[PDB]
Amino acid sequence: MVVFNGLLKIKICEAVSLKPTAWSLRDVGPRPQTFLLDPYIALNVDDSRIGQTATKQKTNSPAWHDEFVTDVCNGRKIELAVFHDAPIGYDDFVANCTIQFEELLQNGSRHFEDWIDLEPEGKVYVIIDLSGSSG
Ligand SMILES: [Mg+2]
Repeated sequence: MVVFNGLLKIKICEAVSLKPTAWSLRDVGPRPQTFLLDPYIALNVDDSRIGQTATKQKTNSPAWHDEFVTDVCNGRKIELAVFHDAPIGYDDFVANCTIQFEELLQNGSRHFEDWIDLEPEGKVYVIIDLSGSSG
């Protein structure tokens, strides 16, 4: 089990090697070119959206350095989901990663900082601090 009860502070610093999905690519060269996303990361705790970073224009290695602080009640996990900001309609899912509060609370806890692998591709650097208790 293991849940978190307290304040969660997370800084979504930057991502690298983001890969455009076939859908985001649907829109014809006509020359071998690299498609650049307009990415942002959505922060979800359990199944609730906490917020999202700003959208960066034309880059697959965005640097947001956006910080979020939220009160967590019986928190199970954090999900970071990268999206491509579409001009019209729903944004396109790009990649994601999930972090269980249980792994963050392992002896010592309170402060985590490192690169987290995104699925299918890429990685995001985050700084996570917890101020509460496990249970
Ligand atoms: Mg939008």
